[PDB]
Amino acid sequence: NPNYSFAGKTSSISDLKEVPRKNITLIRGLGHGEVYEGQVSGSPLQVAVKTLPEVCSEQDELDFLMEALIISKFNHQNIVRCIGVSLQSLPRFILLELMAGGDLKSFLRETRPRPSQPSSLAMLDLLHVARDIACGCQYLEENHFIHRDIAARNCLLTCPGPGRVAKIGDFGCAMLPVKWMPPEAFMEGIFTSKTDTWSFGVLLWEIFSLGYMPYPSKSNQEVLEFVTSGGRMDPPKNCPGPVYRIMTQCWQHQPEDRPNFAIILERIEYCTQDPDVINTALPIEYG
Ligand SMILES: COc1cc(Nc2nccc(N3CCC[C@H](C(=O)NCc4cccc(OC(F)(F)F)c4)C3)n2)cc(OC)c1OC
Repeated sequence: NPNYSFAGKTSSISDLKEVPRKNITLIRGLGHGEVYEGQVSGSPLQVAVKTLPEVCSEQDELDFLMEALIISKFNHQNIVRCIGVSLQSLPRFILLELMAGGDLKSFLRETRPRPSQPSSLAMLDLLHVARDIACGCQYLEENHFIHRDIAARNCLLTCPGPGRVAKIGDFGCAMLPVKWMPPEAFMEGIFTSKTDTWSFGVLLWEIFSLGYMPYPSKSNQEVLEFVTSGGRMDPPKNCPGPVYRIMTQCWQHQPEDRPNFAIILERIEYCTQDPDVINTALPIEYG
């Protein structure tokens, strides 16, 4: 049994809300450990269930246990909740807030304006997603937790239609997310909250490009050398200046020159107030 500390409080496996296996039902798959839609009884509470393969290393179990603790201590509306766990039956379950809208990247890619739906997304939708994730990032900075993989693929959406809310919902050399990392993270291997400020800038790019891979025509090592020598991505198609300027400020070479999330939020709001920003048309992808 390992312990875990966060916001000054310590907790162990035994502090997790163990839900009885008999109160949990799986309805269908979602993704590939492996995750299911399901529901919990007292009308049923609708949940996502992440499972632990019964064939797994002793390290995998420990990581699963630890992950359960880590998620359970977060208390913020823009971070996917832990409903509880079912550890005492096999296979073991972690129970999470069901996010009906899926991951942000996939969502963006399928909702890119086209001739059939020319005004499916507006700038304000993108600024609200940006805002939601920054607010979560601000929670993590306040509480001294460094995510290390703030990317579109690791953010989830409550629903697809309007009123959607986005939330940090996943943890995420060849596996390292090089395109989301600042210079000082390959160089010295050091991490601070200004790490996440950088990755957020990249997230911004992803949001305003409507789901493109960052640094389009570039491999990991190419991006490393490019970024290390002070090179940066261009503005995504139709991207307003004020929004791009937030990205370039997130990508300052000097950690100390990057804004904290309070300042990021302030600047995402200003953007949200500017009519030249919010009246800009998103590009239509030609189908
Ligand atoms: C991405 O796949 C889908 C996910 C969902 N919805 C969903 N809702 C809740 C959870 C969930 N998961 C699948 C992706 C991985 C995710 C997970 O394990 N998250 C870990 C986690 C959870 C909460 C917080 C957290 O910490 C932090 F915020 F720091 F990342 C880390 C669990 N997926 C829905 C879909 O269709 C609508 C999907 O496409 C088929």
